[PDB]
Amino acid sequence: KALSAVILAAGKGTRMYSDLPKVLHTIAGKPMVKHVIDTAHQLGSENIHLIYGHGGDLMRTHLANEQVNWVLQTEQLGTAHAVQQAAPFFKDNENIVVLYGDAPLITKETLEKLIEAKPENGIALLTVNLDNPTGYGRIIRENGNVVAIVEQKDANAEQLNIKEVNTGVMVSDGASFKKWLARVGNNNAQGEYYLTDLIALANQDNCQVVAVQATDVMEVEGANNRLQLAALERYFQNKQASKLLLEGVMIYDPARFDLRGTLEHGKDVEIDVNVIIEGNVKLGDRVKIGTGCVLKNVVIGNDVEIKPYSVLEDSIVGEKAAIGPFSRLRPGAELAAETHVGNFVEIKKSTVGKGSKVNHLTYVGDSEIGSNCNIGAGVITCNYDGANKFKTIIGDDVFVGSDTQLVAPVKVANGATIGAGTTITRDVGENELVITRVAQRHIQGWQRPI
Amino acid sequence: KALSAVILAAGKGTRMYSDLPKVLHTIAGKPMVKHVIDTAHQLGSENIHLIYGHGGDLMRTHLANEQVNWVLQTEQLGTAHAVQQAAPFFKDNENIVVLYGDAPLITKETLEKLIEAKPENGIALLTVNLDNPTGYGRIIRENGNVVAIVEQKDANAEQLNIKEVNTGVMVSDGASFKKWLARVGNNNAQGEYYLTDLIALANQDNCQVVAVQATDVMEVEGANNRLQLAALERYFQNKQASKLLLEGVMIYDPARFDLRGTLEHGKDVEIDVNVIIEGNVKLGDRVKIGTGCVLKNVVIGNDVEIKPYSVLEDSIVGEKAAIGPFSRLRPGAELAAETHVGNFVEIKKSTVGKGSKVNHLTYVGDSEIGSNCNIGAGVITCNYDGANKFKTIIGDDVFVGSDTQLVAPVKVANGATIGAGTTITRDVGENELVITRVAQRHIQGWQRPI
Amino acid sequence: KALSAVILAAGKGTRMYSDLPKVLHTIAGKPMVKHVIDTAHQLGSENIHLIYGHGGDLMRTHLANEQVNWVLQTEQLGTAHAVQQAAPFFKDNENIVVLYGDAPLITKETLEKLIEAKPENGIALLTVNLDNPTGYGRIIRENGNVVAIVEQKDANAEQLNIKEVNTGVMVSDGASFKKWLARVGNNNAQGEYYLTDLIALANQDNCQVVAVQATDVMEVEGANNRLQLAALERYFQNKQASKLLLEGVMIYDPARFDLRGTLEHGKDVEIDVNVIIEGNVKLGDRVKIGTGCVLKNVVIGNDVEIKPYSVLEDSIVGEKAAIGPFSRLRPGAELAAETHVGNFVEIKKSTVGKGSKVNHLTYVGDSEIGSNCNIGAGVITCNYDGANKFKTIIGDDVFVGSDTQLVAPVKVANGATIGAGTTITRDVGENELVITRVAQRHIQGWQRPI
Ligand SMILES: [Co+2]
Ligand SMILES: [Co+2]
Repeated sequence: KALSAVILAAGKGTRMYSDLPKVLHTIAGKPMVKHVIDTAHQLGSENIHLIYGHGGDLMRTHLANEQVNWVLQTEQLGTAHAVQQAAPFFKDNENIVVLYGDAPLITKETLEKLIEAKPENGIALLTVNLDNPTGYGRIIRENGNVVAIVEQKDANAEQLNIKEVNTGVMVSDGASFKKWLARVGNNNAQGEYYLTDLIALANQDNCQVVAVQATDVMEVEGANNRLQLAALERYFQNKQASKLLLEGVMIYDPARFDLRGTLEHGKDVEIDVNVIIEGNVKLGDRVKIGTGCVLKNVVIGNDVEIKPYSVLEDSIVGEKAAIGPFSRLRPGAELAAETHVGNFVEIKKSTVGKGSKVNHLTYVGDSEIGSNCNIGAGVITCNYDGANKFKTIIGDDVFVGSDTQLVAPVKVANGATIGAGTTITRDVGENELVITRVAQRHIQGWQRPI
Repeated sequence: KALSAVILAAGKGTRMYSDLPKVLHTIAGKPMVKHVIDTAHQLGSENIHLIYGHGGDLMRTHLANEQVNWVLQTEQLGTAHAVQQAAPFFKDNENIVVLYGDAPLITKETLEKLIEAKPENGIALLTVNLDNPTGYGRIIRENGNVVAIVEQKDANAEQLNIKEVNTGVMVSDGASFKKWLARVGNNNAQGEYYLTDLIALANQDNCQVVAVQATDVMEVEGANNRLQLAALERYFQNKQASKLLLEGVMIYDPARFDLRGTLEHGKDVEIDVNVIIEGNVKLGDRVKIGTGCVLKNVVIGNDVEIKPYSVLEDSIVGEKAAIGPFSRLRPGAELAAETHVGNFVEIKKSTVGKGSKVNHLTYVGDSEIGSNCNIGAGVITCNYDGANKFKTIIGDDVFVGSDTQLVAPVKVANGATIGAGTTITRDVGENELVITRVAQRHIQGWQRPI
Repeated sequence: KALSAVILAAGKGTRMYSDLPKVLHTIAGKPMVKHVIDTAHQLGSENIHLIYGHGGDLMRTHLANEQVNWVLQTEQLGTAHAVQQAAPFFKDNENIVVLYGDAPLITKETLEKLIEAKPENGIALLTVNLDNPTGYGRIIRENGNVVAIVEQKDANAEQLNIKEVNTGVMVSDGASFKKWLARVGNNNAQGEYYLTDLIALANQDNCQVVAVQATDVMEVEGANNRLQLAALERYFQNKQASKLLLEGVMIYDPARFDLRGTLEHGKDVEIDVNVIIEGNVKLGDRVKIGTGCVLKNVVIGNDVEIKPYSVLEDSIVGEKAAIGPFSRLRPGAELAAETHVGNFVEIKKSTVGKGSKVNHLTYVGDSEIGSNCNIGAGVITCNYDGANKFKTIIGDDVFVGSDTQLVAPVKVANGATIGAGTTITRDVGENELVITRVAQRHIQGWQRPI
């Protein structure tokens, strides 16, 4: 049968001490609630009902492109009330899974087991075994079904020793949700309508509640503050790193690796300590990334070595290229195969052709550079003090001498040679050598301090 | 009643294999003994008696400004002898707490509980529960008082199973200390006068000894070598990071964060992995610090982003500024609001006005730069080969073309424009455009190798 | 008696998902098998028989200089078959230790205990206690000898509770190995000749098998995939860091320190977080290394401070020098005592004399620089567009003004002074001042946008 999800995401998250609402805080570069939405989607959810409230405008701007039903809750009166806000949209004969936007680590695999265990007209309840279950509702099993969830202060001596507890995550059909939610009351110390009470109501109707245990405790773990969030981050990063290691990526230290997006990789990739991968990154076979590198939205070809402390964004690098150390590629940098970019070099919105080298203390911006060029140390592309900036076009087999300024717009044709210390404002023709004629004064017998 | 402290700090620390004495080795940038002095002061200590000996000259130079009574011990004959060196200065009716300079993690909160538990004319003894208490003196409690501290080799079978042990940290009134210290002997295998024996002497006088358990084991942990010191460092850094997380600072990985001083922060601050905060640092609301940054003695305004691998010291940065990546601010750097400092840029002892940008491969030193200036790539402030160095003064709305040298002392007035590749030695007037007239030789048909 | 080793190293290592064979994957910069070879050599092995097969050509190129007997196995038929490939070369009256090339952490100390415990005409078997020994052969001890190794599916209830298990590492005399290996069969579910069966065969001959327990579990741990390899790496790095800490090296965080080679150190060395030491590195007394540094094959003198994010290779640095931050020393960099190298500076194959400074945005390559020189910001050594590159020779007490290009081959004699913005192509004489005569056009009333 079909499936839809409800995600509870209305909380202020006071103990985050933030202007953001609770579920917008990020794990691996992505809001907690976005993790849950994505999981619901890969589970096969037809509709995803997002219960939101606090920080509503921020939720709407930060999640504008998410395919969810925006259910704006005016007041928080308990989890049953929150789920009931979406209840009018439940199809009678689809399953509904209830998830929490501040519990981002829940896996598709666990939720698939949960849905499959759900008996007809009944509930599947996600539980978890804790070593210290103090404070949480204990799962009472008579034969093989959950007959009760006994809270801390109601439990007798032997019931407090039960380690299995309620997570609040559950699956039931839409018609059953509509029926039981309307029968939840608020006669308790908190004065709230608890979704937990559906287990009691199901047992009242002689409907079966089956428990499905979560594999990992951290899977169902939420974050009420940033310390707890940091713990989820580290668990998540360790799981990601472990997956990549088993796929054949050499990560020198998985505790010093961060992925905040997606990584496609070839074979024999080596990633040294303290590397951050952000956005969508693709690495070819035998790519080596040195320590300290940051790669955001990049494609790197086979056999590329990126040396330490290089920062690359929105860039493409061809096979057998060598980058770094201390290299910076800014958006629009496109390096061809067998190129060389060296220390204290910045390349922005420029193409660099096969075999070309740019190895020291250089800025290349808004440029096209051909194949087998030699861009000397200290070379800078610049503009006049005008309005918009303009392009520098360098052909193939050009030598640009050290500490030369290329003043756009300008064109340097194939095979040209430019001396060191030159200011190029006029176009340079094919096989044209341009050298600066300097005037110097020479003073003999100039004694420096002694 | 009043309080004074005695800090034992005379040890050579042989297993540190150092020219420094034991207690000068740092935790979080601060000598171990300095942590203990500070804790004693915040506890409300009127006097702090520092028992020192080995590396005496180094102690005096490294702790010159500490408000302590310098008690120079000529020989180490045991802890009771060390405390007795300060005994003549004890007021009869003040409390005295004994602390160890190689145990820097002891908290004010635990010591407050210790002092409060001290019965009149008696002792409060700090104890700790260990899982393996082998080697340490076991606490024997008859009813609710410590009647004995039984060492390892004296204990019977059931006494060795006692987990509570002696830390050596204790509180008693000054008159009681004077009395009992004079009655400590050295008839034991080590031939030393042990402060531990005060518990036996108190029980001899029908005075009560009460045990107060330490909350954390690491709290009372000492360091005899650098491996143990590293363990204290990591515990300390984790506690600091956890405090900041609960206060609402997003620290991506608290295991890769170091604070060596103090941090004042606003809300929604984000600190990426491998950041070091040193000295006194203040961060405004919504400050983002990228990976690899080092901030020492800096003030950063609201909404500033510092991008990866930026190093800042003794600097101020105004609101909405953007720094990095690979930016270096040296002492005296003062950046106004909405400024931009980019990769491979070094700013030393200079003010930079609102909206100005210095984005590539540039050194600005001993300079004043006004508002809305454009400092081109490759610009360098420099001096003549003389004696002292001098200042470069740039006004508002000045354009400095790429790869220009500004030769101090020089003044560039408001609205001036300087072409790329210029050497500025003479003052530039208001709305003056200065462009370099280059001489070039152009040789056609210059064939590069083929 | 004499000793030789056999190292099993023929595996494909399929779950590494690599073009390399299993044992060539590195720990601490060194192939796993190289760790085992080195350990065998320091144990005093006369011969080391390397059983290899998969990735044979890669094994031969990567381990070309290793002093081993290359035993090429054509098919993997079990560990007994592998050891038997080397059996013809065993001396009858030498001991033989069998080691695994994918278990690199085995220590000389444990193997020395193993060899010493071996009874005449018998076997010494290395065992290990696991908390969960499921899947491994249990050690059965009748009195004080191993009478059997009972596999998982043969063991009765009480035998499964035995924690001591077989590692496969063993020592016996060469004649005994020749005898028993010829009697190993393959009648088991896998159809393989197991070295494990030697224990049964020894007991058949009324020869004693003695168990020697490994001290650390990780010591005998192998790596079948890169996740397991990463675990070995971290264990290894932690052991190395702990050794250095106990020797008196201050490592701020031993979990963020990597040694991939050897480190000789003096006293009072301080190494901040995220430092990588590669190849052979020697540090003098009181060397301080800042965060993020990479040192490969370097010698650093007493009292040198290397500031953050400096990368040094194949370089020598004299006493009291100051390097960094953001400094790069490339192979052949030789800095004398009391030198200064600063941010965004690259030095390649150059000598720099005592007291000289090169503090900003500079490339010095293929150069000799004398004592007490001042190399200004933006200075670049460069070449003509020719064939080979050439040398820049600068004498003592030379001032090179900012943004000057030195065009090799060129010589600047003692005491010379060069103005900023100069292009030096001709030799400069002793006490010669060279200043560039610039031509500038000055346009008054040039109004920039408003
Ligand atoms: Co220039
Ligand atoms: Co320049």
